[PDB]
Amino acid sequence: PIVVTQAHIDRVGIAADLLDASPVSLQVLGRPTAINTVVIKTYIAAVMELASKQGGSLAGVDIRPSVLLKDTAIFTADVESDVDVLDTGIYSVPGLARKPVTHRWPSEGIYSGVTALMGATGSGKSITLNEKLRPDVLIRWGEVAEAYDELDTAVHISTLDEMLIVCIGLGALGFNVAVDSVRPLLFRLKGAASAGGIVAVFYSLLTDISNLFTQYDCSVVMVVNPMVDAEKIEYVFGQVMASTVGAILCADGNVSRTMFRTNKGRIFN
Amino acid sequence: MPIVVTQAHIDRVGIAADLLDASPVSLQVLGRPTAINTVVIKTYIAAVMELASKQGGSLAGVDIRPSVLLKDTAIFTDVESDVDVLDTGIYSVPGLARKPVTHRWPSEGIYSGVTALMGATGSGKSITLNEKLRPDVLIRWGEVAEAYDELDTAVHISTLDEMLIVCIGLGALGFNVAVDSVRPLLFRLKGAASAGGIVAVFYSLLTDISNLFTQYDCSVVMVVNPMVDAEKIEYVFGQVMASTVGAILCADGNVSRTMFRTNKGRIFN
Amino acid sequence: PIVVTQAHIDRVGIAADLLDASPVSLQVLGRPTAINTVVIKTYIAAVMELASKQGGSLAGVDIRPSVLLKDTAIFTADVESDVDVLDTGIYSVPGLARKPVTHRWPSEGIYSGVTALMGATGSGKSITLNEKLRPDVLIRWGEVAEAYDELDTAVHISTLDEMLIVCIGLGALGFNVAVDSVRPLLFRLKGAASAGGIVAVFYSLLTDISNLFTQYDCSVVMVVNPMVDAEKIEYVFGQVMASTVGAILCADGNVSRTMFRTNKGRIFN
Amino acid sequence: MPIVVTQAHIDRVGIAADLLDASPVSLQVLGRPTAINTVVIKTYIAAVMELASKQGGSLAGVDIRPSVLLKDTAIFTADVESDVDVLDTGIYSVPGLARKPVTHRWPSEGIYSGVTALMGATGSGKSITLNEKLRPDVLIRWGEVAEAYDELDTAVHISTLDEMLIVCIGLGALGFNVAVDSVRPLLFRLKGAASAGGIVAVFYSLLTDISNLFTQYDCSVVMVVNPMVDAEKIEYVFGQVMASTVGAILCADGNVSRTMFRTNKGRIFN
Amino acid sequence: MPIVVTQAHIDRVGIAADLLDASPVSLQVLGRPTAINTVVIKTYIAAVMELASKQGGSLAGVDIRPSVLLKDTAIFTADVESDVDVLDTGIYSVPGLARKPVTHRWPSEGIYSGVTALMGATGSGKSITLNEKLRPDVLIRWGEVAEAYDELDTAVHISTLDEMLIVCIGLGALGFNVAVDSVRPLLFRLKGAASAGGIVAVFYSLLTDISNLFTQYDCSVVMVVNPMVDAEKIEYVFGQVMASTVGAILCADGNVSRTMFRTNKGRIFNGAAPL
Amino acid sequence: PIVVTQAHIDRVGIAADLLDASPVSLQVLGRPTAINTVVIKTYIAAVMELASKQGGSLAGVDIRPSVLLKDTAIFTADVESDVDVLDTGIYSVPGLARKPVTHRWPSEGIYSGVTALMGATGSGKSITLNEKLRPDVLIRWGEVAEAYDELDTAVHISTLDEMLIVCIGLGALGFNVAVDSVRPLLFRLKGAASAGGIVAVFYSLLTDISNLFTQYDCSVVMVVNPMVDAEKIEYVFGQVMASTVGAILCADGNVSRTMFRTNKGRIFN
Ligand SMILES: Nc1ncnc2c1ncn2[C@@H]1O[C@H](COP(=O)(O)OP(=O)(O)O)[C@@H](O)[C@H]1O
Ligand SMILES: Nc1ncnc2c1ncn2[C@@H]1O[C@H](COP(=O)(O)OP(=O)(O)O)[C@@H](O)[C@H]1O
Ligand SMILES: Nc1ncnc2c1ncn2[C@@H]1O[C@H](COP(=O)(O)OP(=O)(O)O)[C@@H](O)[C@H]1O
Ligand SMILES: Nc1ncnc2c1ncn2[C@@H]1O[C@H](COP(=O)(O)OP(=O)(O)O)[C@@H](O)[C@H]1O
Ligand SMILES: Nc1ncnc2c1ncn2[C@@H]1O[C@H](COP(=O)(O)OP(=O)(O)O)[C@@H](O)[C@H]1O
Ligand SMILES: Nc1ncnc2c1ncn2[C@@H]1O[C@H](COP(=O)(O)OP(=O)(O)O)[C@@H](O)[C@H]1O
Ligand SMILES: [Ca+2]
Ligand SMILES: [Ca+2]
Ligand SMILES: [Ca+2]
Ligand SMILES: [Ca+2]
Ligand SMILES: [Ca+2]
Ligand SMILES: [Ca+2]
Repeated sequence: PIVVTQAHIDRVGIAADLLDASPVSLQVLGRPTAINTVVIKTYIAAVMELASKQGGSLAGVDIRPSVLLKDTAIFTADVESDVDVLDTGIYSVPGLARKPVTHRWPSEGIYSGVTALMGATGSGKSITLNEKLRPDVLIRWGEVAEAYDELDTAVHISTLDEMLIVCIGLGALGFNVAVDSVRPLLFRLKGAASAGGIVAVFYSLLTDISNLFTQYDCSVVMVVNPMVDAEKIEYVFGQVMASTVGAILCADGNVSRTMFRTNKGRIFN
Repeated sequence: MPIVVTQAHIDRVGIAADLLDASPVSLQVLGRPTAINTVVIKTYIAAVMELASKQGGSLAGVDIRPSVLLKDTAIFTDVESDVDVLDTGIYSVPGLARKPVTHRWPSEGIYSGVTALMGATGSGKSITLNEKLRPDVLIRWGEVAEAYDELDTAVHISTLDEMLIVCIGLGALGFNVAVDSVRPLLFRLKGAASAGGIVAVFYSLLTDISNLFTQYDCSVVMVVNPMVDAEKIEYVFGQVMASTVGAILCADGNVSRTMFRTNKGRIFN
Repeated sequence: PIVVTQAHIDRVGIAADLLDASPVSLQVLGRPTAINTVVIKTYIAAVMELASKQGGSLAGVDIRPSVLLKDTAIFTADVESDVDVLDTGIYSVPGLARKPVTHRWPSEGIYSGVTALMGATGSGKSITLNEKLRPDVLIRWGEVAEAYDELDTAVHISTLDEMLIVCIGLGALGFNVAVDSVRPLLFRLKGAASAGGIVAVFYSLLTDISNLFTQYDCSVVMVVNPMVDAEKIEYVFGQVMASTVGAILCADGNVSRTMFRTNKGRIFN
Repeated sequence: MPIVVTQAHIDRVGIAADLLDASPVSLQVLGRPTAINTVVIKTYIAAVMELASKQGGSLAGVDIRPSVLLKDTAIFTADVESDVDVLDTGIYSVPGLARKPVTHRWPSEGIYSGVTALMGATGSGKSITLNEKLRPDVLIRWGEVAEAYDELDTAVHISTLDEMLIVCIGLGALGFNVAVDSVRPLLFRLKGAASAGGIVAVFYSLLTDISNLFTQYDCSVVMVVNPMVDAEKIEYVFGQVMASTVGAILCADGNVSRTMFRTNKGRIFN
Repeated sequence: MPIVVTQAHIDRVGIAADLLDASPVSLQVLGRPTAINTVVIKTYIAAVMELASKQGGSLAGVDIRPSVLLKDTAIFTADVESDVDVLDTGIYSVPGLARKPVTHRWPSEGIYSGVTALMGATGSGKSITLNEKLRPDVLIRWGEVAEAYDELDTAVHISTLDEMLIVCIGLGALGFNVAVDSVRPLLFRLKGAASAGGIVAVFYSLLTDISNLFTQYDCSVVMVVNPMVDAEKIEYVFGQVMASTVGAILCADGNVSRTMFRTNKGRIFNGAAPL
Repeated sequence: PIVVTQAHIDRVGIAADLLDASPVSLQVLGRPTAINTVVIKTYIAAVMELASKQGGSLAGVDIRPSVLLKDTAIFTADVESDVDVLDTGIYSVPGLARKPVTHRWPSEGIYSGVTALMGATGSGKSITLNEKLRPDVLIRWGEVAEAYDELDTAVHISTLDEMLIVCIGLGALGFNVAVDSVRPLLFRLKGAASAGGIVAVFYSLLTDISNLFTQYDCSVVMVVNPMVDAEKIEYVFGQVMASTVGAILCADGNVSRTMFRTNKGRIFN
C-alpha cells in the first residue's frame, strides 16, 4: 500500500509554495509549452482528501489522475518538429541557485532530480526496480501485463501529463516515485537520430525533467529503454550520466554500472 | 469451419458491454491520440447475437463481417507523422490494476492480451496459425488468395477499425480470434527506422494493442511480419517479447521459439 | 489481333455483377480512395459494341480508354505521404470468401490475381512476356519505343486509372492481360525505403492489386522492375512471392525462378 | 556554324502542327501532371520560318532563341509538394506510339525518334564528343559555364525547361538534329529520396517520358545527362538509362566507352 | 563567488549604449533573419547598475537573472519552416568590424573580442576546466543538470536563448568575463539535415554570427559546446569550429588537448599558457 | 586603398548597357527570383559620386551597400525547398553568345565569370587570397574577426543581395572583386545531399553565379568552403571545375591545383 505519514501532510504547504514560486515550461522539437502548476496542487489536495477517507493507506488504483481530476492536462496552433528554432525560441528548465534537498533513495544523500534505470530488453530493469529499489509509488506506463500491475503501489497512467502530475505531486510530498516505462514518449520522439542511434533532444528532455524534479524536491527513478544497437548502449549510458542526477545500468539481471550526484559528491560505482 | 455461438458467449454479452463502458480508450501512433468509439463494438456484438439467434448459432464468417452487419464501420472519432510530441501529447492504453482473465488458447493459463506470430516470409506462420493454433475466428487482412479464404471461420476485413471491432467484439465474448495479417498497418507505418530496421512506435503499438485486449478479456493471435533483414529477425523477436503477452517464432515450417505470460508465470519454450 | 469469342460476350453480365456486388477502394501512403466501378462497366460496353461493329477482331489502338471514354478517371483536398496513419485510416482490398476462378494462363490452374514478372534491367522481362507468356492484351505504360508498340495487341495508356480500367475490364471477360510496365507507379512511390532498398507499401500495393483481380476473376501479369541493388533482387523476389498469386524471375534473357498459386496448390519452380 | 532551313523543313511545318494538335500531352515529376501548351510550339515554328524567309534560309542560333521570338515562353499550363500522395495527384506517363517511329540518320543510322543520353563523369569528354563527333544542327546551351561552344552560330542560349522543350520539339519535329548541353539545371534540382545508384527513381521515368514526347513528335534529340553519382556507380546508372532511352552514349577519358541505339535494324549494343 | 562592479564597469555603460545603438543587428538560422532589440540589453544594463548601487558594488548571480530584472525577456522581434527556399528568406550574417577589435586578458592574453568555444566529449572535463582553470566573472548556467557550480554566487540560471544573449552582450560589453555552461539547449534543438561530421552546417555559421556579435560589442565570452558527434569525428568538428570562433579549446581526459586564440600577437595554436 | 581610375569611369555607361540589355533571375530549390538591375546601377552611381568627393581613393567601409543605399534588396508567397520542380519551373542564367571579356586576374587572359578558391579548413585559402591573389576589393562575409577586416579594401556585408551588388556593381567597372566567404549561403543550403556529401544545386548555383559575372564582364574570386569529408574534397573540386571559369585548390598553406578558362584555352596546373 501507499501510506501517507504526517511528514507528507506537513509538506503539502511547502509543495504549493515551490509550485507557485517558479513558473515552468517544457520544450522538445516544437515551441515551449507552460506547465499548469494548479493541476498538480489540485491533485495533491485530492490525494490528501482520499487519504483522509482511508486510514492514511491508499491504493495506487484510487490515486490515478483520470479518477481524481476532471481534466488531466498539465500543458497549456500546431507546430512541426522541423520549423525555425528562432521562430519558436529555445527553453530549458532553469537550475536551482540554492542547495538541492537530499534524499535516501535511490542512493544515500542523492540530490533531488531524476535517475535513469537503463539496460537492454530483459536485462532486469523492472526486477532491479521492484526488488532492489522498492519504490513507494510505481507508475506503470506503456508496459505489457506483468506481476507489477497487481501491486497496490502501481498507478496506471496513459498520458505524459499524468506522469508529471504523479511524479511532481507525490514526489514533492516526499514519496519515492518510479516510472516503468518512459517508452511511450521515447518511441514517439520524432526527429533525425544523432550519434548513438537516438535523437539528441532525448538528452535535453532528461536534463529538463531532472531539473523539474530538482526544483520541486522530487526523487524519481525512470526506466529509460532506448531502441539502440546492443553495443551502442555503453555510449548512450555515458551520455545519460551527463544529463541526469542518477544513472543505473542493468546487464544479465544484475546492476552493471551506477552514477549518483550526492551531498558527498558525484559517485561512480 | 463454422463459427458456433454457445450459451457461454451469450452470458458474456452483458459483461462485455460493462467492460467497454467502464474504461474510455484511445490509440496513438505518430500523430495525435484518437478515441475509440466503444458503442460500435457493442452494436457489432448485438448484430452477431441477433444473427446467431436467426440461424442455429452456426454462423458463417462471411455473414459476420462488420461491413455487412454495420451501416458504418468507423471506430476512431489532419496531423503529420513529424509534428511536436508536446503539441499532440502522448497516449498509451492504461494497464489493468486487477489480475487479467486467463485463457486456454494460444497457451494454457495465458493472460488476456495479444500474441505475435513472427517469422520470415514462407517460414510457416499461416500454416502454424491454421493447423497448430486452430482459431475460432480467422480475420483475413492484406493477404493474397489462399486456401484459408474458403474457410467458414474466415472474415474478410479492409480497415484497422474493422480488425479491432471483430477482435474486441468477438474476443470479449470468449472467442479465439486470430489476424492474418497486420501487414497493411505495419507496411504503412511512416517514420524513421530505429535499431533493427524498424520504426520504434511499432513496439509501442503492440503493447497498446495487447493492453486493449487485456482490458477487454480478449485472447488474440496476430501474425506480425514486418520488413526486416533475415539476420535481424532474432533481435526484433526478442524486443517483441517485451511488448506482448505471447510471442511465437516460425522457421522452416515449424515453431522455433515461444514465450507466454501465464498464471503459472512467464514461460520461455 | 484481339479477338472477342462468345465466351467473352457471356461474361459481360457476370462482370457488371462482380463490379456492382463489392465496392472497392485503393490506398498508398495517403488516404483510401474509392474506385468508380461504373467507368469499368462503360469501358466493357464500348469494347463489346466495337467488337460487334468489326468482325470480333479488334485493334489494341482502337480499345484505348482515352479514345472510347469521355473521361478516364477511376478514382473519386491533398494529403502528404507523411501523414498520421490514424488520421487517414488503413485500407486493404478484401479477400474472396468463395473459391477464386482458375485460369490456364500464365500457368495451368492458376487462381485469379496478379503475377509479377521480375528481373534487373535487361534480364529479359519484356522478351519473356511477349515470346514465352504470349498475352492477349498488352498494356504499354512507362516504356521507351520498342517492337512491342507496333503489335495489334498493344494498348497505350498514360494513367494508373487507364491501367486498372483495361486490366479489370478486359481481364474479367476472360482476356489474358499484361502490363509492360508499372515503372511510372513504382518510380513515383514516395516514402522511406524499408529492408531491401524499397518502400514497404510496395508489397501492400501488390497484394491489394492481386486481390482486386482475384475479386473480378482477372489473370494479369505485371512486369515489376523497381530500383533495387543487383544482389538485393533475390530478397525482394522472396517478399513479392508472399504478396502475389504468381511470381516470375528473369535473368540472362531467361526464367530464373517461378511461383504460382494453383488449384493443385502452391508450385515453386 | 549556321542553321540552314531546307525545303524538307518547310514541308514538315504542316505535319508538325498536325502531330501537335492530334495528341494532347502532359508531364509529371513528383507532383501533379501538368499539360503542355502545344500552341506555343506552333507559334515558335511560325516565327522561325518567318525569320528564315527574311534571311536566306541561313539562321543564327542567337536569333532563334524563344525569349527573343515569343512574348511568353511558358509551355506548362495551387503549388504541390514532392512528398504528396501518388493517389491524390495520379500518375501520368506520356503515351507510346502505336505506329512505327520516324527514323533518323543522327545520332546513329536508322535510329527511331526519341531521346539519346550522352553520359559520363565530369571531364570525360561529353561536350567534346557532342560538338566534334556528333556535329548537331542546333546546340541548346543550358546550365553550362562559358565555353568555346557558346560562340558558335548553332548555339541557342536558354534559361528555362519550357524553352528547352520548345526548341527541342519545335525544331526537332521539322527534322533538325537538336542537342542539349546540358540538362543539369533540372537534374540538380530533382527533389526526392535517392534510390539505388545514388539517384532519384523519377529520373528514369522522366527520361522515358521525354523520349516518348520526342518519339510522338518525330524528334531526334541528344541530351548530355550528368547527374551527381559516385565514380564506380556510373556503370549501373548507364545500364538503367539504356532501358529508359532510345539512344545511350557513355564517355570515358575523352573517348566513347559504350553505345546503345534502338534502330530499324534493331537494338545495337556497341 | 560574488560578482563585483568596478568603476571600470560604470565608465563602460555609455560606451556600451552607443555600441548597441550604432549598429542594427539580426540573427538567422534555417528560417528568416530576425532583428535583435538592442533596447532590452540597455534596459538590462541599467537594472544591473541600479541593483549594484543598492548593494555595495558586489552582486549575486541569482539577483541579476533577466527574468527577475526585466518584465519581458524577449530580444528577437508569421512562422517559417527550417525547409523553406533560401532565396525567399535571403541570407543574413552579422557584419564584421572595420576597426581593430578591443583586446582582453581572458580567456587568453591579448585575445580579440568575440566567442571562445570550449569543446569536448561528455565527461572530458569541460565544466571542470571552465570553473577551475578559466575562473569566469559571470557563469551562465543553461540546460545542465544539478552540479556544484549551481550553488556559486557567480551562477546566473537562464531558460531562453534571448536571456543568454542579454547577459552575454549586456555584462560582456561592460568588461565582465562571461561564460555559458551549457549551450546544449540550442545545439540539441538544431533542426536540419546533418552535414559532414554528423552535425548541421548552420551550427558553424551560428558560432561565427555569435562571435562577430561579441566582437562588435567588445565582449569576451566562453561557451561550452558539447556536440552529439562520434568519438572519431570530434577532431574534424574542432578543426571546423576553430575556423568559426576567435577562441577554441578542446578537452580530453580532464585536460586541455588543443587551443586556438586570435590575439593582438597573432593566431596562436596550442600555446604554453596555463588558463 | 580602393582607387577609381579613368578606366573605371569610362566603364559606367557600358555597365548600365549590360545590366539593362539582359533581364536576369536566380533559382535554388524554390521558384526563380528576378534580380533588380536598377539597385546595382544606383550602387555604381553612389560609388562614383563618393569617389568624386574623395581623391579617387575610397575606403571599403564607405562603399558598403547598407551605408550608400536606403534599401539593399536585389531580389524582387513563400515556397518550400521540397516543392514539385514542374510547379516552380527551372531557371539557369543564360550564357553569352559573344566572346567573354578577358581579364589579367586571377589568371592571364581568363574569361569573365567566377573562380572558386577551395580547400580544407586552415588549408590557407584566406592567406592565398590576400597574399598571392591581391584583390582590389575584399568582401568580408560570414567570417570571424581576422587581420583582413582592418584592411581598407575590406567591405563588410550581411546579406546575399549585398554580395551580388558589390560583385556585379564593382566587378563590371573592372575591379578585381573577391569574397571571403560564401559560407553563410553554403551552410544554409537546404536539401538532400547528393554524391560527395553535398547538395547537387550547389554546382548549379556556382554555374549561375559564374554566368551572371560572364554576362556583366566581372572577374570574381569566391572562397568556397562547404562541409565535406577530408577525402571527398578531391571529387568535389573536380565537379566544381566543370561549374566555374576558375578553380584553385589549397593544401598546407600552398596552392595544390589550378584550372582557368582563358583566351589561350582551358589550363590545368
Ligand atoms: N529472452 C529471455 N530468455 C530467458 N530469460 C529471459 C529473457 N528475457 C528476459 N529473461 C528473464 O527476465 C529477467 C529480466 O526481467 P525484467 O526485469 O522484466 O527485464 P526488463 O525490465 O529489463 O525488460 C532476466 O534476468 C531473465 O531471468
Ligand atoms: N521459396 C520457397 N520455396 C519452397 N517452399 C516454400 C517457399 N516459401 C514457402 N514455402 C513453403 O510454404 C510453407 C510456408 O507457408 P506459409 O504458412 O504461407 O508461410 P508464411 O505465412 O510465413 O508466409 C513452407 O513451410 C514451405 O513448405
Ligand atoms: N546491357 C546489355 N548489353 C547487351 N545486351 C543487352 C543488354 N541489356 C539487354 N540486352 C539484350 O536485350 C535482351 C533483354 O531484353 P528486354 O526483355 O527488353 O529487357 P528488360 O528486362 O529490361 O525488359 C537480352 O537478352 C539481350 O539480348
Ligand atoms: N581534371 C582534368 N585534368 C586534365 N584534363 C582534364 C580534366 N578535366 C577535363 N580535362 C580535359 O577536358 C576534356 C573533356 O572536356 P569536356 O568535353 O568539356 O568534358 P565534360 O563535358 O564531360 O565535362 C578531357 O578529354 C581532358 O582533355
Ligand atoms: N564515465 C566516467 N567514469 C569516471 N569518471 C568520470 C566519468 N565521466 C566523467 N568523469 C569524471 O568527471 C570529470 C569531468 O567532469 P566535467 O567537467 O563535469 O565534464 P564535462 O563538462 O565535459 O561533461 C572527468 O575528468 C572525470 O574525473
Ligand atoms: N590546426 C592548425 N594547426 C596549426 N596551424 C594551423 C592550423 N589551422 C590553420 N593553421 C595555420 O593557418 C594557415 C591557414 O590560414 P587561413 O588562410 O586563414 O586558412 P583558411 O582560410 O583555409 O581557413 C595555415 O597555413 C597554418 O599556418
Ligand atoms: Ca520491463
Ligand atoms: Ca501468410
Ligand atoms: Ca523492356
Ligand atoms: Ca560539358
Ligand atoms: Ca558539465
Ligand atoms: Ca579563411
